[PDB]
Formats: sequence, structure tokens, C-alpha cells
Amino acid sequence: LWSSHDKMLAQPLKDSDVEVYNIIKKESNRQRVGLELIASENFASRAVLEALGSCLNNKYSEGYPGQRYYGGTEFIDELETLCQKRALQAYKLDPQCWGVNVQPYSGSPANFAVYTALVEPHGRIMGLDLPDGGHLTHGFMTDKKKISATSIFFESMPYKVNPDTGYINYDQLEENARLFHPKLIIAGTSCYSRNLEYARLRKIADENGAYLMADMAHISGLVAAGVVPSPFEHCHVVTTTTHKTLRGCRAGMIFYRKGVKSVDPKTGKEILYNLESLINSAVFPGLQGGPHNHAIAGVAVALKQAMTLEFKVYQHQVVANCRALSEALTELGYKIVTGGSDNHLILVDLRSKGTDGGRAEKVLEACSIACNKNTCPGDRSALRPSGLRLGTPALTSRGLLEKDFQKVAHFIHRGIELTLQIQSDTGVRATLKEFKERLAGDKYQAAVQALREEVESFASLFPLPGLPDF
Amino acid sequence: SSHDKMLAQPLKDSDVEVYNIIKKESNRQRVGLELIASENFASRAVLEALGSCLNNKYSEGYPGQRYYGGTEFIDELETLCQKRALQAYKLDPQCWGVNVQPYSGSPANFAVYTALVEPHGRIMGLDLPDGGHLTHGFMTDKKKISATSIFFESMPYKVNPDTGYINYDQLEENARLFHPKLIIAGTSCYSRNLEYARLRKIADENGAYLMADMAHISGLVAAGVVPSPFEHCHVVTTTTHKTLRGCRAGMIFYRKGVKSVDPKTGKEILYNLESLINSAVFPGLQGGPHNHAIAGVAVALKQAMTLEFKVYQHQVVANCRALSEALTELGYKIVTGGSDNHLILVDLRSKGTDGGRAEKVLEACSIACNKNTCPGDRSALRPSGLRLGTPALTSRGLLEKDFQKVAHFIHRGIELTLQIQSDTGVRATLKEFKERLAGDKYQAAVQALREEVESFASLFPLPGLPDF
Amino acid sequence: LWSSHDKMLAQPLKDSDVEVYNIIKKESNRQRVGLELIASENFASRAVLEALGSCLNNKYSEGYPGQRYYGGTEFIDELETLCQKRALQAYKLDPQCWGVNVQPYSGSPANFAVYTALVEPHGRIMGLDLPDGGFMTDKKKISATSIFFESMPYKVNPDTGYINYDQLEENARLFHPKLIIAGTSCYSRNLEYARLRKIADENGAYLMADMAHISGLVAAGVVPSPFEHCHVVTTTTHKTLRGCRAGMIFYRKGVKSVDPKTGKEILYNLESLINSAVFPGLQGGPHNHAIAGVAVALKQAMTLEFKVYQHQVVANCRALSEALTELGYKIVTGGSDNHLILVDLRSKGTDGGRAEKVLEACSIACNKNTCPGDRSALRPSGLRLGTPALTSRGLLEKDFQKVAHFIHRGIELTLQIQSDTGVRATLKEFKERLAGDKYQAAVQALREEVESFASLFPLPGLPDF
Amino acid sequence: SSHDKMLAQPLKDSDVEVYNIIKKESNRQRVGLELIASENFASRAVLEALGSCLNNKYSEGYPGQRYYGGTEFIDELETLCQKRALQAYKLDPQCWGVNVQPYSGSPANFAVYTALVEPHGRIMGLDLPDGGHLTHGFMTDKKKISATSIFFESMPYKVNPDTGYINYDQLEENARLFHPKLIIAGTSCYSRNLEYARLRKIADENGAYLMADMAHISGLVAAGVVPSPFEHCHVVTTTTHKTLRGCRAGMIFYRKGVKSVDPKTGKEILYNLESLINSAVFPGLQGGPHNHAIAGVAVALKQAMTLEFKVYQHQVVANCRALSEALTELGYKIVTGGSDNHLILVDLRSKGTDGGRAEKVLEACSIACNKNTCPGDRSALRPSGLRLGTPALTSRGLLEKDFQKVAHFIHRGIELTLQIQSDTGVRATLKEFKERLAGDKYQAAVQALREEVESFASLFPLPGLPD
Ligand SMILES: *Cc1c(COP(=O)(O)O)cnc(C)c1O
Ligand SMILES: *Cc1c(COP(=O)(O)O)cnc(C)c1O
Ligand SMILES: *Cc1c(COP(=O)(O)O)cnc(C)c1O
Repeated sequence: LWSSHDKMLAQPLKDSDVEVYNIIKKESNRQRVGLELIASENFASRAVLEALGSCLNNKYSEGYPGQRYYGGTEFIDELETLCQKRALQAYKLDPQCWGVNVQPYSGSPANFAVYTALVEPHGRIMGLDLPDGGHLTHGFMTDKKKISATSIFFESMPYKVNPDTGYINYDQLEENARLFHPKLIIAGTSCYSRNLEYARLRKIADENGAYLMADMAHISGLVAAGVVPSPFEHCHVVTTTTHKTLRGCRAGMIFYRKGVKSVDPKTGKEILYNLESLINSAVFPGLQGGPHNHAIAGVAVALKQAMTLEFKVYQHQVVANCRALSEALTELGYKIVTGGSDNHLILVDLRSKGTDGGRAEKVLEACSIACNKNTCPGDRSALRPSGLRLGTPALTSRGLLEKDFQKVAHFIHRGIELTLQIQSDTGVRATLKEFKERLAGDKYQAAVQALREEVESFASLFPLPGLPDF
Repeated sequence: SSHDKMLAQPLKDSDVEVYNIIKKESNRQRVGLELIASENFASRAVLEALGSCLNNKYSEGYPGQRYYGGTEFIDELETLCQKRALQAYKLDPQCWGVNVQPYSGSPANFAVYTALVEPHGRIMGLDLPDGGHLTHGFMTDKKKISATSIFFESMPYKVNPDTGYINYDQLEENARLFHPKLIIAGTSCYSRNLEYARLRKIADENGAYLMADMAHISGLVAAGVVPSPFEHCHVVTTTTHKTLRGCRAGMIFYRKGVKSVDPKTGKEILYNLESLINSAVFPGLQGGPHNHAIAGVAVALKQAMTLEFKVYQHQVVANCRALSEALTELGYKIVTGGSDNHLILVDLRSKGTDGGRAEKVLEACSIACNKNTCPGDRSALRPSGLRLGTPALTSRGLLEKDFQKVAHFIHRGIELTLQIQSDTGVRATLKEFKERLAGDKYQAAVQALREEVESFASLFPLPGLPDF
Repeated sequence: LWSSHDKMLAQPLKDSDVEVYNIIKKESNRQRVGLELIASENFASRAVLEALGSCLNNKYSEGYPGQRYYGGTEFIDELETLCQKRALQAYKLDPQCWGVNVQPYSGSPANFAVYTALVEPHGRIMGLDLPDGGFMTDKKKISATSIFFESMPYKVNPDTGYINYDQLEENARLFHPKLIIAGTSCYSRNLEYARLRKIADENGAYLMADMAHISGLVAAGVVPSPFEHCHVVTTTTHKTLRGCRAGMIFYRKGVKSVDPKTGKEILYNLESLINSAVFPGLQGGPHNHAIAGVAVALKQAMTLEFKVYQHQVVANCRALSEALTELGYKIVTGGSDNHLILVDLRSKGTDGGRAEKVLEACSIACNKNTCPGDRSALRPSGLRLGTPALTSRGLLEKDFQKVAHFIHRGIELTLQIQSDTGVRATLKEFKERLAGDKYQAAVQALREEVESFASLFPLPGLPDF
Repeated sequence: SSHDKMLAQPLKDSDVEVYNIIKKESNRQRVGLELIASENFASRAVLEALGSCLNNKYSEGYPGQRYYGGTEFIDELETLCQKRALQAYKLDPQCWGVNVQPYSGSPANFAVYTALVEPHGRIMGLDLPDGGHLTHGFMTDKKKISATSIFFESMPYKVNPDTGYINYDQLEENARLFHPKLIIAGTSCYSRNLEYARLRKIADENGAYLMADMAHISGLVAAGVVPSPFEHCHVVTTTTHKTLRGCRAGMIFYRKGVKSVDPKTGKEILYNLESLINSAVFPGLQGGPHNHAIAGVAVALKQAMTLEFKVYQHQVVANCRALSEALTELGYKIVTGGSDNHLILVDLRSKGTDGGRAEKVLEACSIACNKNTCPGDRSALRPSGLRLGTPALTSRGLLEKDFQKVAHFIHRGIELTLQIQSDTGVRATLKEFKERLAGDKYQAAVQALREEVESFASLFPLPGLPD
């Protein structure tokens, strides 16, 4: 009846479902007294959380503003226009010579859409390899079979970097591009701790009449603050994610050039760009249908908050804390790839000690500390990584400082010593299973318990931003 | 304390533009009239579970082989969601697999395609102009539009124009020549149902797989009023925002176990679709799964197991039948005789007007609706069918008398449409009709109708946020 | 030392190598005293034989006339132009609205070139199936045409034996093909090119015809000419024209259609596409000897001799069919207007193969069939005979009657052999015991019998060889 | 009796224009000079076996699975040709298989590609403007020309311009990033030699196959002067019209035997390329085989087994060395400082004359030659190299004593083209060049040169059917 219907769709989750409520409570309690060092995570603001749970979920609309398939979408069109304006003004771009689109759901759909729109199906692709700081959506083909969709539906030839210097090689890149004849140059970055020469990439792309593509998903806030040079001056298409350093919901953005490309030497006809129409026809209904209106408000609020001086101060503090942490780690006796790191994520190398990344990451996880393992440029033993990638994208937002980061570095050093002790006790010839079994030792259990208790007591002082009342 | 104030600033103090936009949208949705089958309201539990700390967690991978560390809570939540989804449709636990990683229907369909189709092979589905979804396949002569036609070779069949029933002998005789590899069973606008037994028999005779799409009738299958397609099907795709009243996500149901026995050696052939379906989603097409969407889907699915959901579905179908008979009593006939589902395809061929004019005039008087190509239509750029449904109306608390009053309102609206049609002209074009739709008397009439429907619907509450 | 080798270098083949010489002599003696009924073979005159062994086998001139890559190729260009003119005039085709290409080496290369020129990689092609007078199954893939391009064949009505245009219309409207193939190898009835042209114009696709079996019939004027409706027509010059193994491609030229909106006229682009796909697409240097042979063959076929030969072929075919029906033998569909005939023996006890083997063992070459309906994996169920093969020697009505009598005697002997071994016998057991003495001497007589019938007529070809 | 005079009629009585054309071609080839490295005259036995009753026989299938009956005589010739091909290059019978069904090199290569590399695969071959064949792979950013680049993906590698040798150091590094399925070891001229050891090593390390195209040096491989690549490559394709003094045909050599052993299971892995090539050849891109071509290649391989073939090859190498030293003595420079095979590539960049102008001038003075791109050029539009050879001259009877005279004639022609270029202009077009070729100031020179070369070439005989 009417009374039973009210208590069904208008009842809080605290008493309706106690399983999901307890799960969320436990997750919040774990993330409140735990230190996170993942270079691809960050806490969102309360405004984004409130905008995500708005009433926009009960609105299924299709089409772009002006040619909507359904009716009564005036507010949706206004919100989309406001979001596009905020996205175009956040990076200080010209609306007449640039375009933005927030229709894709995440980074993968946006990349697949831009591909299907400009990759020329059954063509050739050229991007950075995966082990030398590259993404999976940038081509991953093996000798036996392919895994990534881009490698299954298209042909891609990745290039490696110098294992000694550590920088991306550019001399052989031009020859490989001239001998391969590609149609799109990808410069994705996943673990690279240095910058890239966009001028040479644009020159190589123009030499063969191809296009240049670069994704700023890993470096999104620094580009808006002014710490990292903006790549909107040499690339044709730019994609990014708003769930890394932008402090927003999971969404995708696509930037393209709109205007004249070249001039005709015969008479002088201006060749207009043919990327906006292709991207629009491929993102919808070429790949997906009805977009997510609940994330538009969140991404708009995030883009608006990123324009304030607080965002710039936060980015400056992030880079300062990153430099301090790198210097502290190098002072203890650890080797860092390329010396330092201009970005926030660093690539720590542990090959000098002889311990792989698997056991180190497992122990660091056991001591209530997050981290991600990766391979080093020129690693012979591909089965056991020797790199422990770190990042501080969310620690600064809680209140971490120089002394706090120094204490965290000391804790990491203690964990490394514990890993070395466990490895020497179990032997080097042993496999990973032996290390996992030896980790449960009485002495090792007491040591990891004391370490986790100390790190929890030290991290419990900093607050946890999020949604109150629970 | 600027950093702490910015990260905790309310929505009303951070940005007022988005707040005012959300308020206006909520008000318009509260006082209005919705008759679209795709539109449906959501509960408050899913809205509260969507926006939480789950967005801060980012860990990609299947339970048991996670790439990151310390994700036992996410694994437990995923296992609970899978168990709930398996126990909802009363499926076999050790013979069916559920996947919730896809973001929506399109990514799930693309994953299933890249997993069990072998690109550039054979594909047979339903035609788009004859009523269907664009993801099922759309290939023309000018240029390809849908990804199914760009990455695969689609070969859809036609439907009967007079009887309106799905033909079978044509596809039966064409499958022996085209040699399809995967059969599609999904329609976006169809009054009748589909015979899954014949489709399964054809798939077994030709040696291929079969997939179904019951998104529109999702809720209808959760109650038990529509024959479950899991009896003679292999792959099933279904969203959670058409009838289930949940967040935007997808559900992929697949069969696991033994397929056939050897004729001589008698060796069982174990299924191998699990590995392919898993590799297609991650790390094949998607990366980090959305934990908030999974939690919302789990809540919306668990809240539909009680008798309340069954009573709601029964009342929905009863009210839909009552509304259909009430509208037909005035003379507006329904194509294909009747409709056993919660959607109706109204046709106004005898009136003379098409579907575009009716949709525009209805949208002008705050009446949600949508057009669609009816069986036997020649004007493809301007169809003549109107898709109507009442899934959200019954969810608000509307009764029989209220629906009768709504029917009277729709009758007055149709009278206004006939008036503007006779005043504009029988030979008027599109632009002329759109510019002449606005009239003094017509403006006053639509204003009075809007005020009346708003005052009548204001007494009914709105689920989700409390008066927000 | 070098002087002694120069003498043997220019020595005849009879003194250089005796093995191949004896092999050629034995093959000639066997084909002279033996008679065949194959429809895919025909004796060639000495003109093409002398032209193939000319000095043109050493010249290497790549490219088309006017765009050659080497120098001193005026004679090659003149010969190619003469061959093109002869081919264009052999079918009364206007040179301003029709083309010709003799670069391909056979029918398969020309067909593949036309396919890659009109159908882009991984395109849609519509053609006739292999069993119903003609290829891709649901298990494996053999034909390269189906490997590089997805093809959807259409079925025909098995009751009346005609192409189902009603179903073909909807099939082409739903599948939306690009190139419709109009060719067959066993279909005795004719084809309606008007319906195919209308379907191609409605769906916006192209039409391709294959007249390799009637290459000569269209030249004489017996069967209708498919050039009035088809766009691209390809054929060979080694089945009916009595020439060498080669191929010819004919394409349309001029204005395709007029657009009232723009006001201009669209011109054909078949010439450029074919020129770019043939060379250097999949072929290198053209065989000048083959061009000279086909040129002299087309020149000799321009006189009334070819027409009277085709008329005599039709008359001999009708006489043979009448003689076969008189002896008590059923003919499938009662013959047709072409030269090939399908003799049915299902009512005698053996559908096919069993009698064909014994016939081949008695100096009587025949061919099987692929008509629908087979108990085993693949049964012929029909004997295909070719009249243009034996008429090239100078046979007449009485000659065909004697051949029919010999065939009847052979069929009776085969029936007796199969009845002596039984019906439950397999193929290997039947082929092993096929050398039974009880009939050996018998067939022996029949053998010399046909021999006495072959030595009386002269065998065409090159003298002294 | 009309059929008697119709079929049994000589070519001279039936046709006249074709007879006159053949006579003119024979007369031009008799008093004309031949220098193309891809042209040669076959023996009289090949021409005699080409035209016979074999052209009237048709049978589709392979020996043992013939679809038509009465083919017992064809199986004998087939096995005889197979045995001759297996014993020509001294190959093991139970270890290698031969195939002579393809018509030419292009269909054979296409069948090998379709049988080894899956459609839309990845292959690596020599680039066309760097000494590679067109059938190996060629494509640009605008469109495609070759069929290999259309139906498959090919990645060509350039050649080192300073050293003049193939940049093998880049192939090993590019194979790990491109992951090819078949390595194409072919070339157009390549005056130098190759090393199949490292190529086979890289091929087995990358898990791919090796297809060597030795059609240009086939005869050399049959003489032992060039290392045979059979003991190092998997598939070997060749022809019989470029060399061996035979007709236009093809020949494929595939490996059949034990590839490798597996210690885990304990069985032995056997080769399977035989079935693949048999299925790709028929029914593949061709239909019925040509018996005349099979008989011609068989008689050619049989005639090449005597000492005459070795003597001819030695004389060809000696003639090539004499021509190279004579051309270098005049003042011309040769690529890589000499040559190893019979063919040579002369460079004229130091002179200042394009390859097209020199080629046209030589062709106008009754001298055969063909231009080609020189290693180090910016493009292939205006080549600067000229490919020369002496197979026909050696087969006719030319000795080393006449090479000095032909070199002097070539030098005179070069001086004439230099004067013409200096008279026409700095950037004169082809129209003005061809117009000035017959100018009053140059008509006497070209006329005297043509008369001299004609009188010098009309002395040696020409092998072939007399009259
Ligand atoms: C971290 C990252 C992502 C994250 O994956 P999503 O599923 O898109 O959230 C995507 N793209 C790039 C380049 C990344 O670095
Ligand atoms: C709505 C729908 C889907 C889901 O499509 P999305 O745009 O991804 O939500 C799938 N199939 C049918 C028939 C649908 O109506
Ligand atoms: C000249 C040549 C051929 C000749 O055969 P085609 O099929 O006509 O190309 C084959 N291969 C190579 C390497 C050649 O130089």
C-alpha cells in the first residue's frame, strides 16, 4: 500500500541493509587509520560526493545539446554547456581553436572512441611500450597472442627506452616511424618520472602527415597549476581522467583542435579540421549511448574548485613533499631512477639490495602500507620486478608535512630491512610461496604487528576528508 | 584552515550554479508528467550508497588475483553481490556466472562481442528500422555507424509488416547459408515476445552461441510474470536502470559446465566461455571497476527480493493494462492488437498526423514521450509510432482513479493536438508546424493543463532525497 | 671445349633427351588411338603451337603499351594493340565504350584481379555455389576468394532448376553486396541477365559475368551475348576457341549515370582499376607467346569456319542425344541448347563412378558430375559428355551413332561386372577385382574396336610431332 | 574437306601480320645488343617441348589424387621433373620437397605467403627503392601498390648507403618490436653476397620462418660459386626464365622432416609446410597445371646437370669481372668497389647524368640497359644507377676480348649523352632531350654508333629454332 511503498524507496540504508552499511563502515575505518601511497588514488571533496548522489540519475537523455533525441532536456543542455565552458577555461584555452567533450565514461572509453574516430581501422599505431612507463590501452602485442583490444583489432609497434640513461630514445624513433608509416603517435606515460619533448614528437608526426596523441591522466593537476608544461601546444588530441589528481569523480575528457590545419598552395583554401565531427560520431552512438549525468555535476565542481589558488598551493605542497621524500629516500642509501622526479610519482629501484618487488610489496602491504610494484628499464628477470613505485597524491591533502614524510621514509626503510631479513632467512633460491609462508613467522608477525600499530597511531592524528554522519 | 574548509565545504557554499540547476531539475521532475519506459525513479538507499568513501578506493582485478594489496573488503562485497545476483533470478549457483564489471549495456555487449565472436566473422541480429537497439547492429550503404558494423559483419532479418510477428522461416533458411557465429535476441520496441526455444534449436543446429537482452523487461523477469530466457540461452545482458530502479551498470549472465558429450568416446566438453568473458572485460577493455556502482546495484537487487517488488510489478502490469484499455475506449487503437509488456506502441495512421508532430506537441505541454518506427512505415526520417509506458508513474503511488484522471488529461491534450493540426494545415511541413505550434489560446490551454497536473501530482511524494 | 657444347646446345630434343621424347610420343599415340568425351578439352591448331615456340619467349617487356619501363619494345606494343583490336572486334564491341585486357595468365588470376580491383579487402561478394553448377563451408575454408573476402552464396529452386530471383532480391537487399558473380559450369539452362542487372542497379552493386564455358558460343551467335547488360565480363581462350591457356577481361567505358542535381556526368573507372590491379598487382612480365597464340586464334575464328563449326557441334550434340535416347537411356532435363549433356544411369544400378572407371580403363575418357543428391560423401550420379572434343577430328552422324553403340556395350559390360561382384561391395574392393579375366578379353576387343575407329580419322595438331 | 585446310595450315599462310612481327623481332634481336641482367635465350629443346600435344591435356590435382582418369602418363613426367629438381641442387629426397605447379614467381610467392603467414599478418622484406623486388613488399603513406601490402602488413628495411651492405644491425632490433611471421630474404640486384647463418638464427629466435628468393642467382647456386641457402632457409623460391636457360616457370623448395624434439612429452615434431603449400597451390590461386612448362623446366634442369652449365657459369663470372675492370679503367665507379654476381650496378652521380637520360641514349643507339635507384638517393623518381649484365652475350659466344670494345662503345655513348645534356640545358625536360637526340649535331654520331654496333652484333649467331 501507500504506507509500505514509502518505507521501501524512502528508507535510510542504516536499517534497511546492514551488510553494505557495515562494509562501508569497515572500509572507512580502514582507510582512516591507514597510510596510502598509491600514485593513482586521491580523496574527493564533499561537494563531489553530494553532486554524485543528486537526482540526475533518474534522467535518461541522448544526443548533444541542440539535437537531443528526447525532449525536456533544457537543464541537461545548460549543465553540459557550463561543464564544457569550465573545462575550456580551467586550462586557459581558446574556445574558437579548441573543443572539449565529457561524454566518455572513463579513460578507456574515451581512448577507444578517439581511436575509432581517427585510428583508421586496420591501420598502424605507434606508442610507448608498457614496461617502460606505458599504459595497457597503448598497445600490447605478444608473440603468442594479443590481450589488449587495441592490439587485437589494430597493429601497434611499441618502442623501448635506453636502459642506461633511462630517457626515451628519439634518434631511432624517427627511422622507425619512417619505415613503419603509422597514422597516430602515442606518448602515454604510466611510470615515467621525467618530461617529454613534444616539439620533436610534433615534428615527427608532421613529417609523415600523421597525428599526435598525448594523455595527461597521470599529470592533470600539475598542468593546471603551472608546475608541468601544458602539452596543448604541440599535440592534436589530449585525453585525461578526473579521478587521479583533479579530486573528482571517475570521468573522461577529450580535447581536440578546431580550426584551420594548413593552406592550399594552389589557391589558398583553408583546410578545416575534421576531428570534431569524427569524435562526436564515434563517441555516440558509435561506442556508447546514454551518458552519465550524475558525474557531470561532480566533474564541473571539481574543475571549478581547481581554478582557485588553494589548488595551486596544494600542487606546490605536493611537489615539495615529493622532492623532500625523494631526497630523504636517496640519503638512506636507495637508488632512484634518473636521479630525481619532476612529477609526484617516483620509480624507486631496489636492484642494488637484491630483493625483488613482489616480497617487498607483500610485506609493505602486511604492515598496513600501500604501494605498487613495477619493472625497471632493462630488467632481465621479467618474472620478478625490481621496482617499487611510490606516489603522494592524497597524503598532502590530509596534512602530511616534511617531518611526517621523513618518518614515513624511515618506516619504509624499516620495512625494507625486514624484507631483507625474511629473504635471507628463507633463501634467495626459494620462490614467492616460501616467502609468503615465512611471513607468518612468530617473530615476523610480532614485528609487523608493532610496525602496523606504530604507523596506525602516527596516521590517526591526521583527519580524513569525506562524507560525514557515517 | 583553508585546505580543511575547501575539502568540507557544502554544495550550497562551494558552487551555487550547479546547486540551482539541480534544484530546478528536481522541482521539474517532481511536478510533471513522465510516460517514458526508460525513465524510472531510484530509492534512497542506492543514492546514499553511491556517494561514499568507496570512490576513494581504486583496485582493479578479479577477486583472488588482485593487482594491488589489502582489498579483502572489496572481494567480500563483490562475492556478496554475485551471490545476490545468482539468488535473485533463482539460477543455479554452480552452473551460472554473473559479471558486474561492465559500466553499462554498451561496454558489456562490446566485451561479449570481442570475447565470443572472432572479429570479422559472422553476426546476425535484429534490424534497427524494424524496431531494436543500435548496439545490436546497424549497417547501411552510405557509411557504418554502430561499432558492430565497423568491427564485425552484421546480417539482421526483417519482421512481418502486416501481422507484426517476428519471422522465423526466413532466418532459418538464411542461417544455413550465412553461417552465423552468434545469435542476437534483443528488441527495444516490440509488443509481443520472442520464442527462445526455436532460437536455441537453430543455434544448436548451426553450431553457434546465443545471447539475449532483456533490459527493458528486466524487472518483469525478476518478479516472474515473463518467461525467464535462462532456460534455453547461453549469454544474457541486462542493465540496472530500466526497471530494476538502480544505478547505471550492467549484468552479464553466462552458463558454465558441460556442453555436450562425445558420440563415440563419450567425453564431456567443459565450457570455456568463463576465461574469454573475463579476459574481455579486464584487462581487455576496462580497468578499475566502479565500486560505488557495484554497491548500488547490490542494494537495488537485494531490496527487490521481498514481496514488495512482486506486488509492485503486479500493480504496474495491472495499471498498464487499465491505462491501455482506458485510452483505447476513446478510439485510439493499439498496434498488434495488444501488449503484454509495460510498453505500448500507439499509432495514429488514421488521424493523419505522424509521430514527430505528436511527440513535439506532447513535449510542449510537459508530457514525456518518444517516437519510434512502427511496422510497415515508409517515412524513416519521420516515424509514426509512439512508445508509451508507466514504470515511474506507478512507482510514485498513483492509483486507478488517478490514472483515469491522467487519461482524461491525455485526452484533452490529444484534443489540443487535433486542434493545432487542423489549424496549421494537412499539407504543412516540419518547420511550419513547429513555428505555428505556439498560439495564444494554445499557450493558455497548456498553461492551465500544466498547472492542473502539477497541483494534482504535488500531493504525491517523491522517493530518494527528502524534498530535495 | 666450348665449341663442342654449342653444337649440342642447338641440337633437337630427339637427340638431347630421349626420355621426354618417348613420353611425348607415347602420349600422342595414346590420344590419337583413344577417344575422349571431356568438355573442358579441345585440340588446338598448329598456328598457336608454332606461335608459342617462337622467339618471343625470351623478350622481357614489363608494363602496358605507352608506359613501358624498358626500351626497344615497339613490336611488343604493336602486337598487344593488334590483339586488343582483334578481341574488341571478335564480339562486335565498341572500342569507345568497351575495354580489353589480355595480361592475365588464366581464368583464376583474372578473377582474383577483378575481385581485388572491385571488392576492397574483406568485402562482400555474391556468387553461385559449387554443387549447383559452380566456395566456403561451415567447417573449413579452401578457396582463397572466400578467405580474403566474405561471400554469401544463394540457393536455387531444385524442383524447376532455375535461379530464385524472388529470394535473391531480398538476399541482396539485406546483405548489401558489392559485386554479383554470374557464372556457372554445369547449369545447362540459360540465365536472365536482366534481373541481375536490375538487382545490381537497385542495390548499387556491380555485375560480373563468366563466359569461360560459352566463350565460343557467344562468338558464333548461338547463345545470347551477355555484354548488353553485364559490366565486367571475363573468359578464357583454351576451352572452345581452340587456343592456349590465357584469359581476357572486358570492362565497360563511357558515362555510367547522369546526376540531375549536380548536372554533370559520372564516368567509369574500370580501366584504371583493372590496370592498377593486374600490373604490378599480382603479375610481372606478360607471356608474349600466349598473346600471339590467342591473337592468331581469334583471327582464325573471325571467318565463317568458326560459325559452321559451332553449327556442326550443335547438330552432332542433338544427334548424339537422339541416339542415346533411342538406345534406352534417360537424359537429365532432356538436354539443352549447349554442347554438354548429362546422362543419368541411376535406374540402371550404378549412379556414377563405377562405370566411369571401366570406361577410362577401355580408352574412353569421361567426367563425373556434382548434381545434388548423393548417398556417400560425394557421388556423381551423372555422366557428363563433351561433343566439341570429338567433333574437332571430323566426326559425323554415323560416327556419333557408332560411339553411342560403343558406350552402350561398355555400359552393359559395367552392369554385368557390378552384378557379378554384388551391390554390398565397396569401392576399393570393386577397383581391385576390376581386372577380372571373365571380361578382360571382352573389353580388349572393345579397346581395339575404338582403336579401329580412331585410326581412320586424322588427328589435328603440329606435323612431324 | 574445309577442316583439313583450316587446322592443318602453316602460320605463314593463315596469318601474315604476326609472322612479319615475329620476323622483325628476330631481326632486331639478332643485330641488337643485350645487356639486361634478367634476359637470356633458352635452348632449342625448351622451345621444341613448349609447343606439343601437352597443351591439349588438362588434369587438375596432384600425383596420386587426380580428379580425372587416364593420367598415368602425366604422373611419370611429374615424378621425373621432381627427381630432376631434387638432384639438380644436390638435395636429399626424403628431406626436401619440390613444387613446379605455380606459373611464375608472383603466384608462387603469393601462394607461399597465403600458406605460411595468416591473412593480415606481419612480414619483413627488402625495400623496393633499396634493391628489393616489388613482390616482397612496398607501400607508402598515400596508398598501396603491391598486393602483399594490401592483404598483409609489411615492414621494409633500408640499406646502408656508405658501406653499401644491408643494415643487418637494425633488422635484429626491429624484429623484436615488430614480431614478424616470415623473413623474406630477397633482392633485385645486390651485387654483393648475403649471410644466411645470422638470418636463420634470428628467424628461429623470433619463432618465424625464412623464405629465400634466389631467382636471380639460381644458376649460380647450381654451379657452386655462390653458397646455397638450402641448409639455412626453410622455403626457397625461384624461376627458370631469369637463368638456367629455360622457359618461364616457377620452382618452390620446402623442408620436410623433424623440426625439433620435446623433452617434456618425448615425441618428435614433424614438419607440416608440405600440406600447407599443397593446399595453397591447389585449389588456390591457379587451376590446371601447364604440362608444357613442366616439360620445359624438366629438360632445362636435366641439361644443366652436365659440365656445360659449369663452364658457362665460369665464363659468365669471368666476363663480369672483365667488364667491371674495363669500366673501372675508363674512369667510371662501381658500387661497393666491384661485384660478386654476374650482374653489376654502374653509378653516374660523379659524372652528372641522370639514369633516365643515359638509359634513353643507350636505347636510342641500339644498346639495351635499365635504370635503377642507387643506394643513397633521396627518392626513386630520378634514379642514378644502371643495371648491366652479360648472360645473353656469354650464351651467344662473346669473349673477354670483346668486352673492351663494348666498354669503349659505352664510353662513347656516355660522352654523347654528356654533350647532349650540356647542350639541352641544366634542367631540361624529357621532351627537349628526345627532340635533341635526333638533332643535326647528333644524328651523325648516333647513326654511326648504331651502324657500328649493328655490324659488330651481326657476326655472332643467335640460338633458337632455325627459320
Ligand atoms: C591510471 C590511468 C587510468 C585509470 O583507468 P580508468 O579505468 O580510466 O579509470 C586510465 N588511463 C591512464 C593513462 C591512466 O594512467
Ligand atoms: C537501453 C538498452 C541497452 C543499454 O544501453 P545503454 O545505452 O548502454 O544503457 C541495451 N539494450 C537495449 C535493448 C536497451 O534498450
Ligand atoms: C624478375 C623476378 C621475378 C620474375 O617473376 P615474376 O612473377 O614475373 O615477378 C621473380 N622474383 C624476382 C626477385 C625477380 O627479380
